[PDB]
Amino acid sequence: NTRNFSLPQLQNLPIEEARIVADALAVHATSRQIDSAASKLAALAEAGLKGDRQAYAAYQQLLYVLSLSDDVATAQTRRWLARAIYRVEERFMPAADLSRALSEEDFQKRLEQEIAAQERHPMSQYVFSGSASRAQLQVFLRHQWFRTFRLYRDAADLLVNLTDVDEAAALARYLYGELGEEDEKGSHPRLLAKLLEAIGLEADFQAVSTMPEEIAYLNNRARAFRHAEVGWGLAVFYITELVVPGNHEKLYRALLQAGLSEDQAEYYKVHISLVPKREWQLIARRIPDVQFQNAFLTSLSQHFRVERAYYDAIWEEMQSV
Amino acid sequence: NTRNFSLPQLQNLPIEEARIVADALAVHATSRQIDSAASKLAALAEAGLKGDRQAYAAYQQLLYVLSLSDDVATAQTRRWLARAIYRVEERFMPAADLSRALSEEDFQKRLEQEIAAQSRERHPMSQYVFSGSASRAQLQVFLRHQWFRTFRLYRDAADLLVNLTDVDEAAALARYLYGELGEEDEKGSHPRLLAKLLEAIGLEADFQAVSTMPEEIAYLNNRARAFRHAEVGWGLAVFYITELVHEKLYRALLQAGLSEDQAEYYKVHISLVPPRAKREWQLIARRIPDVQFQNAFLTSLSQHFRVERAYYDAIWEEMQSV
Ligand code: NI
Ligand code: NI
Repeated sequence: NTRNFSLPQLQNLPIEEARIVADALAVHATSRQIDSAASKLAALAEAGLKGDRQAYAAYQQLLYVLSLSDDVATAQTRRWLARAIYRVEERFMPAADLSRALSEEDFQKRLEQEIAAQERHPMSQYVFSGSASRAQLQVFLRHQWFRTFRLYRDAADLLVNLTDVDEAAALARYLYGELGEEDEKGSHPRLLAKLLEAIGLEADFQAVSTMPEEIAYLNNRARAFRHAEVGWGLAVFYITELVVPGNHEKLYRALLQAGLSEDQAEYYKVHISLVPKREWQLIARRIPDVQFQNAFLTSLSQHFRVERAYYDAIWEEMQSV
Repeated sequence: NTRNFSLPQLQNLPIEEARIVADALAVHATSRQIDSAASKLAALAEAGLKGDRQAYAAYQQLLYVLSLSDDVATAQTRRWLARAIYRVEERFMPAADLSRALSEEDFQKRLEQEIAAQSRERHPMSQYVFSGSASRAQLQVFLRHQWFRTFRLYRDAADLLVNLTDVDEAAALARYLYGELGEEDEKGSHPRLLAKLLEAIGLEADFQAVSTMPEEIAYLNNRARAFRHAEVGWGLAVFYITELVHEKLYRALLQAGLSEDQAEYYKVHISLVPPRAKREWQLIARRIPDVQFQNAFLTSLSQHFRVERAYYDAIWEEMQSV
């Protein structure tokens, strides 16, 4: 099916830029049609980020179609257009702006300070404790699907930009584990699908979010993993790998409490185990470079801002059911 | 070093078009500059493909810089410009042009015929090495070119992985990449294993290697194009002929004086599992009934063979000349 292909999604977006983008993605699009789309998308992002709420929603939805549709025929042009948007977004976000590199120590300290200081979101705590209702746990898991199901593709984009063969090898090991090792039935998306199904939810591999904060989270994560300055991607990769085994263990026990079997909750179990590291040298190697430090730190801050708004919205939805 | 970065490479190319390409790679390149570069590149490629031998050499040199340079900052714009060239190349290349899909039996027969016509095992380069006829110097020639084929093959496979939207299919390419990059130990990646072999015969294994052989450049440009193509039939064809369908070289190296450890690169690829038995074959088998897939696949295979033959011929001529 084609529900998450670019053209069906654009046909369903009742705004002027939808046809402009569709024309730019057509097989015989001209350079003028592509440039017009890029200009207009950049202008739209700028208005949104300046406070035009309709322009914000429109550019976010368009970026979601551009960056995350599954019709590979249009992927190169879609990513070309996404960059016109990313260039604007990156001008608006608070930048680390270091004139000189932090010491390996002040750098590692800044990371600890960001992390620890501001995972005990009141929602996580509610779920960890075993207090969530069926409907509330279903809300949580529907959103877990969106975060998990195509994470491996974002990691693959970083793999492509790691020119050093040993560094590519590290990402290839990550991907191999994430996709089930020798058995694709055990890929992490498929593990999570088994869990959703155990609690009466469908796990749609063509899922398209309608939650603004989830869209912004997925859009930011794809941007970060695809960025030509791999500091952006390494920041998201780092924080995900560091925090997952801990959250996933508490989620595992909460799910058992909820009446899921050990086999049904396997998704959360496997992360306690496989993720606790070798990938750290990718970061440690680059720490002396201030430009890597600026990208990494800026990316980390931006990730936290979008993640916080996303978790807040999930908590709100859970509270409303 | 920046020997395989785009701008240093363009500086070494006396071609007028090289100046306009370099300008399109600037941080603040305008749409006008990038579009002008794309038009000039497409016109150069077209002239070359219509028999202007200088234009042909020039566009291949430019494509090699665009598609295979290692400065990631310029990669997105470089690949955008490479596609302007690719569209021209695909327009001029001989194509399968099936109106109706072949049955799987007839598709298989055509593959068998194409492979038999290519007769890779009887190429003079191959026979010369298999027969123990190569001196140390001729062996070095052979291995310097093996390096170019091997050292970044995993990256072309990664491009295909990115274009496989089905999670099960991506999983298959991830298994391939894992094996190619040494599984749990990066010291055992296949490029590193080949590096060990080059060193054992007194050659440097340069991860920033830049070819000066026109036929090698054509071969690498084509392989990258095929594996990056949005129609995965193109990349599946090259994956098939490379990985689905070394022992003879392994034997020849041992009989020449190399140890099993030095020649490990060729041992790890020895297999007797038929192509249809490999799990990756299902990527192809699933798509066979689609005529658009067959056309991409058979076009890609035919083109790959033509560039591979010209390249092996060129290596053979170099080996005879040393
Ligand atoms: Ni996982
Ligand atoms: Ni290999």
